[PDB]
Amino acid sequence: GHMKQLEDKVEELLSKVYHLENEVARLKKLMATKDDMKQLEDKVEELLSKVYHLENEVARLKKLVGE
Amino acid sequence: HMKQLEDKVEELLSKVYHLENEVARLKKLMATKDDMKQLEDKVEELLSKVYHLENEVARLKKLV
Amino acid sequence: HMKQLEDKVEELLSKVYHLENEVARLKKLMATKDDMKQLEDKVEELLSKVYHLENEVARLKKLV
Ligand SMILES: [Ca+2]
Ligand SMILES: [Cl-]
Repeated sequence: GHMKQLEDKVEELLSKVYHLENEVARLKKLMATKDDMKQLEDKVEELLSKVYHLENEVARLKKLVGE
Repeated sequence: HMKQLEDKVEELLSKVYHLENEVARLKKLMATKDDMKQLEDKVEELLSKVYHLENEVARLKKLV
Repeated sequence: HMKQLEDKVEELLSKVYHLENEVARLKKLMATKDDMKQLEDKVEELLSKVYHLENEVARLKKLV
């Protein structure tokens, strides 16, 4: 009947909540964070400048070795 | 029996409230694929510049 | 009292459907620990190769 329908709906939801809990637990354990990324970004900012300076230094040497 | 059903529904609502809070915390904290790809691209661009510098330096070394 | 229970069940169903869709979205967007580890290792490669080139360039300059 009507109580039976409501029980059956709540069974469906019980299962859905169980699965959502499992999925969220997983995302939390697998998540790389914004902060982790910013830490690498900061290192890449350093290296960007270093590679540019190296390019300028190698260009100067090439020209020198050129005469 | 209705009480026990009403109790189960309130237990499930409580778990859903906690999940909503957890999801919002995830969204706040998570790095995303697009931004990781942007950074990885920049690293690869730099790695390619370095590989080319390595070859130029080698060549210069053989010239001297 | 059945109406009270029906309305709580409606709150639950609606909130669960919303969460399902949000969790699906986040699964597609969220970069992982493993992804970050691989990018950390690429940046290690880059910083190590930069340092070696810095040394090789300083040496070559002294030689010239
Ligand atoms: Ca490593
Ligand atoms: Cl470094």
